[PDB]
Amino acid sequence: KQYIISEELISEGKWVKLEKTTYMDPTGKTRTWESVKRTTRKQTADGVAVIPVLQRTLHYECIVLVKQFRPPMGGYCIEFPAGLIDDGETPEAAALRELEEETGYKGDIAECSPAVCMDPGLSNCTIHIVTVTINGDDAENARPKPKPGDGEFVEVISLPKNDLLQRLDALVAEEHLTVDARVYSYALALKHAN
Amino acid sequence: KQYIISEELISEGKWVKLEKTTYMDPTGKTRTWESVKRTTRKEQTADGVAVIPVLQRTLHYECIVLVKQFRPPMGGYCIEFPAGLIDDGETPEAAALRELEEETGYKGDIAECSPAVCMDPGLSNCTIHIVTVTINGDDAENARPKPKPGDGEFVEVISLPKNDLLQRLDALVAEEHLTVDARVYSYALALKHA
Ligand SMILES: CCNc1ccc(C)nn1
Ligand SMILES: CCNc1ccc(C)nn1
Ligand SMILES: [Cl-]
Ligand SMILES: [Mg+2]
Ligand SMILES: [Mg+2]
Ligand SMILES: [Mg+2]
Ligand SMILES: [Mg+2]
Repeated sequence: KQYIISEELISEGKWVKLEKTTYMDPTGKTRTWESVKRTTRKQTADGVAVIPVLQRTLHYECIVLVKQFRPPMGGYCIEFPAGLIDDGETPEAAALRELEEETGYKGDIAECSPAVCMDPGLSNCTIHIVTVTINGDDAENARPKPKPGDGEFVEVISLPKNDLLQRLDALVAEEHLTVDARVYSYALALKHAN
Repeated sequence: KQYIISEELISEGKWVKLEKTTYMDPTGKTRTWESVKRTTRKEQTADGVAVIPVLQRTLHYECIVLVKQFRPPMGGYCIEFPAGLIDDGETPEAAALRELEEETGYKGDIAECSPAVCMDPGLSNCTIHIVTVTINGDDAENARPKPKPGDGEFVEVISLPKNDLLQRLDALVAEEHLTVDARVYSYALALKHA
């Protein structure tokens, strides 16, 4: 019943553009929407985000997250490791790459989502969420070597999976950080399960 | 270590703007970022709310109440938690209960409310509160709930059992052209991983 008629470019930067989308509403009346798109997509999706489950024997299972300065937020955020998928890279390969770059961990793929939307009222941005396990007892994960790209500046924060939401709430209370909505949604469901 | 130096307006729409952010990197070098922001945030603790609505009915498994709508940025239909922007002077809890009623018909009860969490922090400053709400599906108020959509809102309700949420979302994605929201997928994943 609803569909795009046309798009008008409002403004294009190097990395993002602003568009005005004309669409047909289900009554048959034409309407407009201001939308953002990245300029970088080719690709199943813009990005991957990695849910990294760090498994060490005789330890709690942890979820590995990253803290970075985020210029649109004007502050530090706690997020799943993540980045844009390179042209001709599969989402799986992007996930293992980004996790290795951002955390130094070498992980194994468990599952991969379809493309999911980031903020569909605002943007067309999509990611694959990739669940990866990390065998923390393997020598290659003993002293994990994070390889920042140019201008990345990433702190690794591992939190126990069994208490994730409480630990995130503490960091927020004590550290004036912003938690990512997908991290927080995952932490919620861990508590809400059963 | 890192902070904002300046924020230059590039293009301002009615609803969204593009900015050139200048910031200090942790090597002490000045850099830039193209950032997105809404034009609509005043003194609210966040742009918006998304509601995690847990429908509870005696001798039923608990459902997560989701909504499906056309999203012009995506050029298609999306399945999301019920959500909307916080009106000026409105509390996040009031916004969540109001949006839930407007989008689904249901009258909920507040369970918990997150701090402001970031939607897509590499792209935008957009934040929400994630508000968990229980819906007493045994109350006659919630028997034959009718959405009260606003002008240009056209929302379908989809309630799926919590205990099978990921597979039920996969089956919807298998059956039509639609995208699942990354917060919903995240939450459905954690329900599986717990
Ligand atoms: C980022 C949201 N953009 C919007 C919202 C409403 C309307 C009418 N147009 N554009
Ligand atoms: C929406 C992403 N904006 C960006 C990304 C990278 C750089 C250097 N600048 N701006
Ligand atoms: Cl897992
Ligand atoms: Mg990244
Ligand atoms: Mg990286
Ligand atoms: Mg809405
Ligand atoms: Mg609404």
